[PDB]
Amino acid sequence: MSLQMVTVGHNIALIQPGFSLMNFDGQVFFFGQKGWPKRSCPTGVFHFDIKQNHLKLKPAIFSKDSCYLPPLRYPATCSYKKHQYIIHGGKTPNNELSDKIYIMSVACKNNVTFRCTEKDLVGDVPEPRYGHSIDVVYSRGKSMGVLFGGRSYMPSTQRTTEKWNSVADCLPHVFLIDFEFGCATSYILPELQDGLSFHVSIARNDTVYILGGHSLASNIRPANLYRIRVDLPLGTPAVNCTVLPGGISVSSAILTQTNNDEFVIVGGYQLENQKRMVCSLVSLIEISEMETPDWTSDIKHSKIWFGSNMGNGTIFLGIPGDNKEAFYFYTLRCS
DNA sequence: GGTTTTTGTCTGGCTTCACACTTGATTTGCATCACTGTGTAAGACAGGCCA
Repeated sequence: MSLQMVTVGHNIALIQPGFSLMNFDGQVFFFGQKGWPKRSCPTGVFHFDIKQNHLKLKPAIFSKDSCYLPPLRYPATCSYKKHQYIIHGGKTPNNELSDKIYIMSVACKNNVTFRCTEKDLVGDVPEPRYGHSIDVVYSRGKSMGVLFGGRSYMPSTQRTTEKWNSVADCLPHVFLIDFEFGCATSYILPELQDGLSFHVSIARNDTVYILGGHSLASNIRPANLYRIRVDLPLGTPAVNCTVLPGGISVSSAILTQTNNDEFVIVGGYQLENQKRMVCSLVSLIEISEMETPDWTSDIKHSKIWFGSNMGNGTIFLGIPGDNKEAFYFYTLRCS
């Protein structure tokens, strides 16, 4: 795992904490710019090209049948196999939380244009949230989305302008979501007692593993690991969760896929005052510590760090500038 | 209804200021001076995407 500094072009200001990267056919794209989209790029979606350790953001266009979704911070995203991306939730430039679901696909590639379609949701729609997970599980030749966790504003009855921005963890209900028709079913599980946000999520076959996270009520970053199995018979699905020992304690960690069936997670925040400098390896479930990479002193002495998974087993991370550039960016590679 | 208060009424002879008038040398009131540094926005100017 080698660390590499990156320089950025004129629109470095667009990058902010909560951004996302999506990988389409080896090409990387960036979503969730700071501010509302400007005339220079009306969609807010960018080709994310790092050539010779230099990052260029190039405007991407949407198809005629697309939504123009707002930039979103901390939405739950996953990849769905045409190959497409699922966006649910997030914060808007106006600080509203979106409950909507957007679906991204490559509509046309000339020398890329995207199709962005919103899927309406009925039934037990999850309250709009950020900092939550969504993945796709496969059971008996059927595909279903699993959504869990996060935080949101207070409900309209208790919300008050003096604490207008105050947040609480969402109730820890598992949500099954059929993307074709847009339906949602909520499952209360006895093993999931507390709320959780900014956790890590790993989906394999009919299972989703939940790692780390932060629970607001206790203000604990629990060192538990949860396995979630989903069976899809012809009738109503069945979901069963089990607690597993050996769970790491980390919030806002980043996750990437090395080779096949091996995942590595690079640090997040282990305590409010402390940062998780170590890295973990998950084999599909067993967790082993890895040799910590050659962090520079700037990374070591920063209080805040943020990043995203690029797709190619490589992480794109960023650190805040000195008091006297706004951000300094690095790329950490694996495999 | 009785039983309690507020607020007047009628005089004058009192006490305590304000005004009266002047002159001209002080004292106050008031608007102005000359002057730059700093914020602001009107307007040069650098710039990179796509044809």
